[PDB]
Amino acid sequence: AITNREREAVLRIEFPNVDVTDIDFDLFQARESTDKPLDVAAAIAYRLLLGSGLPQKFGCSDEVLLNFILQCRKKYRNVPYHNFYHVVDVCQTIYTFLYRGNVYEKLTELECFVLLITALVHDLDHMGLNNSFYLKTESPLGILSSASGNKSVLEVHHCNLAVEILSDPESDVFGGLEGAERTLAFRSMIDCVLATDMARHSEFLEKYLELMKTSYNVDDSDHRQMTMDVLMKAGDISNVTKPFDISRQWAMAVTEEFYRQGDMEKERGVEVLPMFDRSKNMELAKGQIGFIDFVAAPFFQKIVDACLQGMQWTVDRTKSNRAQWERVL
Ligand SMILES: COc1ccc(C2=NN(C3CCCCCC3)C(=O)[C@@H]3CC=CC[C@H]23)cc1OCCN1CCNC1=O
Ligand SMILES: [Mg+2]
Ligand SMILES: [Zn+2]
Repeated sequence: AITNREREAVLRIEFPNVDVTDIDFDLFQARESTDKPLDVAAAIAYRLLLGSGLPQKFGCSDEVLLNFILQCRKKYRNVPYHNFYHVVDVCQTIYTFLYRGNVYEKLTELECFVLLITALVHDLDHMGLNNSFYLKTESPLGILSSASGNKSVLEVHHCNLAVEILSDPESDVFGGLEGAERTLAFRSMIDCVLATDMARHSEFLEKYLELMKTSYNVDDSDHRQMTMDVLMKAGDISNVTKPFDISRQWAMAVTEEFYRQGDMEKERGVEVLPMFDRSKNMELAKGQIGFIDFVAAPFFQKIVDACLQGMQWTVDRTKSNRAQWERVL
């Protein structure tokens, strides 16, 4: 259970002059303009969610929401990219897709609450190593994945820890729900987290696009779940949709993390993909262009054109940053 001093250090932070709901919100500046960035990161998620009125509508008390955010924070490690700031960023970004991009019309209010909560658990206990690393090294989590027949090594791990956090009534943000609602909350959270495995990127993307070939049915379960998976995925790959100074800082962080994995693979005598090679060097600009061309740009263009017209800015900023990385060359 959380200490009173730990809760007070977060509770006391407010943002009257910095709008945490804006598409231009700068998390790097929020971290850099305080001596307690992990407390400010937790307060951003706390104030964003209480500010929405969503937890209150689903019987999640302020204290339970805070206990939950701090329990999540405790399970994030000191790695360059997959740290607590990434999930706070994903939470904030998804909030913009829902309420600035109008995707809230495509989901129920409960599903919006579930998605924002899911953003905070989606990478619990990441060590800055991808799924492939655990399998190539025969690490315990890889062995567990292989034996249990689940190829999403880390995503299943993230689900286990999410369920553990929520098993404590004092951090159960779904504790105010009952019956079908409570079942939907756990089921949707788990499916959203499992949808973040990038080995399944094209699978989830094309499954969504095909269900959207026939008129979107907001009355349908599969339709809303696929929208939730697509929005979780969109937040995960949203660093390319931000202002350049921000998008560049995310690129630096992911590069440093990837390079540390590559150094660990070199030390262990396992295969190193060029993207993870520290000593060998690739231009940051080349890496981001590749990521945009083969992953981010087709994903956002396709989801915007099929249904998410309000998220058109994601397509525009991706091109703006892509053209900026071309100039950096
Ligand atoms: C800010 O830039 C990036 C942010 C996140 C990612 C992710 N990639 N993937 C894979 C990596 C393999 C190749 C394509 C498929 C995506 C993941 O599974 C990560 C975890 C989940 C979601 C996306 C994350 C990648 C980025 O730049 C890549 C370009 N590179 C890599 C090194 N530098 C650089 O610019
Ligand atoms: Mg992940
Ligand atoms: Zn993530």
